[PDB]
Amino acid sequence: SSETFVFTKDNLVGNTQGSFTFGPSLSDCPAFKDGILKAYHEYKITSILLQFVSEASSTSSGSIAYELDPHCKVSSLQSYVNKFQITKGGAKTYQARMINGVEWHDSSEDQCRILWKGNGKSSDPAGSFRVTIKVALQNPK
Repeated sequence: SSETFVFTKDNLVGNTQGSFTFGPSLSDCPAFKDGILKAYHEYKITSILLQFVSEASSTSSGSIAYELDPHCKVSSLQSYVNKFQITKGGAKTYQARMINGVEWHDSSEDQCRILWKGNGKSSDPAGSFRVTIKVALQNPK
């Protein structure tokens, strides 16, 4: 079995900070965590598309850093290596080898985590995330 889920994180402002934990902890996608994940013994998220959609002013400033934590060992963003400029938005596709998506996981266990942290102004709308996950599932429950 193979399935795609799209979910959003909306109303980000310039200093927004947060995380997505992919697996049973993926609160932002209840259809995955409460539905599909309860029907199978094993899953693996084989790819993740992280899109930042800007709503920012042409004169806005700052960036939203994002960090892929493949083993769920990072609690809040520490690496500013990768970032989306708030005025431009951006997109990043993650392959299985980079997101712990090669091995099958028990449906009670989380696979990986994306963290973000903006350095823009809290008063200014930045935009939203649109996240697409591709999930393989097997061994029905």
